Amino acid sequence: KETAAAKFERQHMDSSTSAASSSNYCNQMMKSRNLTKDRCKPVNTFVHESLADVQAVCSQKNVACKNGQTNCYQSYSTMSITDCRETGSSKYPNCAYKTTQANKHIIVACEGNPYVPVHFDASV
Repeated sequence: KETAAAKFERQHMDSSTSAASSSNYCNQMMKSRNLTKDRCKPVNTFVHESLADVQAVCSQKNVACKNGQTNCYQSYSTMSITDCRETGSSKYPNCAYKTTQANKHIIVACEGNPYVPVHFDASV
């Protein structure tokens, strides 16, 4: 089965664009990345940075995750991100999202060896 690390990349990485370029970015990306296959995932962030840079966060500022776990890390730098949030008109299988571009620090949880991000916690 797909690894947690691979799932992170699939759900959260978009190194191919520097930012969302239209209001349809989330609609298209949530679909292409298979995030609307079983149900509409309600919230999802895409990170417009190199994978290595995001992987590096695992060696940055240790912080408790939202749920209390202590394997979260906050980026020292802001990153370009796109927040995808389901809209009022979203109705499975026609999931609809509002696209929001921002530059924020990201908080991810890391695991493994190599120690890499496996979950997107928050943007701050």
